[PDB]
Amino acid sequence: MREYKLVVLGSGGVGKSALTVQFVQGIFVEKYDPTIEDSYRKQVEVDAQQCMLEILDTAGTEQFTAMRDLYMKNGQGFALVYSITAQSTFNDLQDLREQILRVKDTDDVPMILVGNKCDLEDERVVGKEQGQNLARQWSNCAFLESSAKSKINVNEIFYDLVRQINR
Ligand SMILES: Nc1nc2c(ncn2[C@@H]2O[C@H](COP(=O)(O)OP(=O)(O)O)[C@@H](O)[C@H]2O)c(=O)[nH]1
Ligand SMILES: [Mg+2]
Repeated sequence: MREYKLVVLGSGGVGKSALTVQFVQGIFVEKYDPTIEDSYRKQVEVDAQQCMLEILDTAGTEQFTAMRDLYMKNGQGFALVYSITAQSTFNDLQDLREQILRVKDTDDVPMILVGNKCDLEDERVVGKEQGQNLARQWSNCAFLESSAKSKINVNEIFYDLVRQINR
């Protein structure tokens, strides 16, 4: 079976772990905070093709890890996650995308931009159009808003990332 090495990136507290665990294990972490950078495995079918996914759930961009450039070089596709309730987490993604492009030395890198915590619409500070606009600037043709808590678009993040990889 074809294996896909996916990497989930973004600033602290946006729901990287929550999205990864909801996808792979089908449960919501609540307050559980892995802070090991573990890999999680799940087999799926995307567009009638069997896929074995390995998903690396990274620590926040703010935090120490001696493995970041390695993660970026070796990752086949990247989910760049922000929270719709924190503008800083959205703006932080611009530098992380640039770091990936620098390491890969190319602009053509499978990526999905993800605005998480859509269930906190009442606390939204990042517009959906702003997210759509950032993906546009990246010439990236995949953008989603999600909720790890409400299970909205969780599977679709990873399915769409697989699609960007095997386009
Ligand atoms: N309301 C809501 N809370 C979320 C969501 N995703 C994560 N959380 C919560 O936000 C906090 C941080 O989540 P976590 O997965 O640890 O973020 P990480 O630092 O990016 O790995 C936790 O309290 C989570 O329960 C979501 O989609 N909706
Ligand atoms: Mg985490």
